[PDB]
Amino acid sequence: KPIEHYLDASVITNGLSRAFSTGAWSHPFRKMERVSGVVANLGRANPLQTLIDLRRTR
RNA sequence: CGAGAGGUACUUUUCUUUUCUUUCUUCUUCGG
Repeated sequence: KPIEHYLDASVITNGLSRAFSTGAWSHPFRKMERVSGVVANLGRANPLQTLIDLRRTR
């Protein structure tokens, strides 16, 4: 059996896409209870909103 | 059809005369 059969390559991509879509990021001092409010959508009404959206600290 | 996000939305809402004192150092009252 080759080495490219047991290593699932999609289990990282399907986890990262779900974490980027749902916003539920991993807790720094836990395993379950994923926090919400890490990623956000950009506003495209004026270039000032997307400038202050890249300049936030929560 | 349910969840997650951001947004509109409580604005002053109770301060009282605004004329308040600095021209000061001024007889204690009764009877022996």
